[PDB]
Amino acid sequence: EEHANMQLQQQAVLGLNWMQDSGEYKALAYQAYNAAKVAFDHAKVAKGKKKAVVADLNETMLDNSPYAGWQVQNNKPFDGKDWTRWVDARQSRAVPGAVEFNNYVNSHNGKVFYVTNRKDSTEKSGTIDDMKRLGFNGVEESAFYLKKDKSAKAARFAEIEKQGYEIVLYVGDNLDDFGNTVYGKLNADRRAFVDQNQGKFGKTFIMLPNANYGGWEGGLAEGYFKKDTQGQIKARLDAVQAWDGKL
Amino acid sequence: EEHANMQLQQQAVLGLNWMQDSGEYKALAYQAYNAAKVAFDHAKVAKGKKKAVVADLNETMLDNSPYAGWQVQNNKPFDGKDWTRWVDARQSRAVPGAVEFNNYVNSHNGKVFYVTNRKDSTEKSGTIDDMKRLGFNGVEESAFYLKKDKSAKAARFAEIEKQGYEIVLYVGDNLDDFGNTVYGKLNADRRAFVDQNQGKFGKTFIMLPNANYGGWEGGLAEGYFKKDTQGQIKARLDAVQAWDGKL
Ligand SMILES: Nc1ncnc2c1ncn2[C@@H]1O[C@H](COP(=O)(O)O)[C@@H](O)[C@H]1O
Ligand SMILES: Nc1ncnc2c1ncn2[C@@H]1O[C@H](COP(=O)(O)O)[C@@H](O)[C@H]1O
Ligand SMILES: [Mg+2]
Ligand SMILES: [Mg+2]
Repeated sequence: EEHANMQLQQQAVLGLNWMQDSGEYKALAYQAYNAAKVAFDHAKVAKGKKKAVVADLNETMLDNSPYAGWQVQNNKPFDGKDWTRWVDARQSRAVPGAVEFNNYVNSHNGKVFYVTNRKDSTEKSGTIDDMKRLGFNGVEESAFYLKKDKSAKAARFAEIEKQGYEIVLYVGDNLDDFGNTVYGKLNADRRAFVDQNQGKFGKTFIMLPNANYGGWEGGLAEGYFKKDTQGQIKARLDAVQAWDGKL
Repeated sequence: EEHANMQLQQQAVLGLNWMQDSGEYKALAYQAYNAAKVAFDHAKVAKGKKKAVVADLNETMLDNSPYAGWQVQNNKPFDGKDWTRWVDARQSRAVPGAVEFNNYVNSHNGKVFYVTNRKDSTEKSGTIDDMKRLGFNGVEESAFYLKKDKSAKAARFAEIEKQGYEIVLYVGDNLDDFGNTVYGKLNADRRAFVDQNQGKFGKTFIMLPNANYGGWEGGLAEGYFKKDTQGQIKARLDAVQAWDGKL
């Protein structure tokens, strides 16, 4: 139903306004990247290791909010085929602070590797073109670990380590950017992971804000991503914790 | 129109799910408070000054998300009279990391002052009761600078300084928690303020995420808060930046 598609996408509007328009969102991005630089400068690695930083791309270093805007305007639930066209459109923006941090790491005895679920086979060319245009240094193909057969990222982290790197910090907007332990899990387990790692945030796990999509969306209900539009609407509304209006 | 009230509040749903349910939101809160502790420990003040930390309350140290949930369920635009009842309900929660940071400052030669737009005359009793219950130390009345006649906060910051304190850092979810220079201004000016202070974030200005309300909402359009429901809906949708769907 077009009506359901409309309601589902309307639910994203206020968070999208916040991400696209607010100074507060920018401040959170700068806060993250300022903290990331401190962590990078402090980091020491094992003898014989090279210093690596692992960075997510979407909503961490690259800003895809215009795709979300298109979803709102056209009542379009997420579809990977539309996403591929968005990537090919080569209109990605940079998250504030990301280029400066990236280029600083790469010029100060580190290497940023991009571990991202943009698709290696169909989305790599647009990604690399946009990143060059946006001012990122170090965007030769070998810096990229785009999605091949698995959305979970831990195996790609391991590939980087096998190449003689020690990963000194991770940057992401999704907890699945820090490992696999809550991949595909519901939000209670994901909150628990965060509590179990409280001291790492702003140090070795650097968070960017994303109120629009992610593992937390699937985390709203068992089988969320396989539900139809009406089911996803219901899952979102059922997750709401509300005051009963009483004292 | 009930229909417009419904649409307006539906637009908050996804961001509310993110704030209420996601581990990512918790991680951002921990990141902020971890950074705040580092900044506090590093801070040195002028000879003869006492160390103060200024903290916002709502969506910085106190979590009022159930009020937002009630808005969604009842199609209720924000109303200060409803807000006062929410405060009186004494069901506020704590933002993750806030109590620990607060109590650490207060036991390590600092004092946290709460500069907040909860209302001094009608909302103070519930605020203090909730904070005691939530585990905050240092919540005697004199630690509080609740709203009296002005929503802008700079004058209250000045009161704190007049009492012999040097403010070493500010914690907030709203740029207006850092001063008055973009109070009542639109989002372009607010983004500019952030760019002009890029290096302060995560150091002397500590940001918490709030995708649900704030100065950025009013910042969406001239006279936003005076518009009717339909006008606010239009302002939000008009602010959306969308991909045109082309290459
Ligand atoms: N709104 C959305 N809902 C679900 N998946 C999305 C959405 N937007 C993007 N994606 C996918 O998630 C990936 C995230 O990539 P990254 O954050 O770099 O790992 C994208 O490349 C898309 O395949
Ligand atoms: N959704 C909302 N829209 C506008 N104002 C709000 C909303 N929720 C709360 N407020 C007001 O903003 C104040 C924020 O307080 P604080 O963040 O502590 O300065 C609250 O005490 C309310 O008076
Ligand atoms: Mg991402
Ligand atoms: Mg606040």
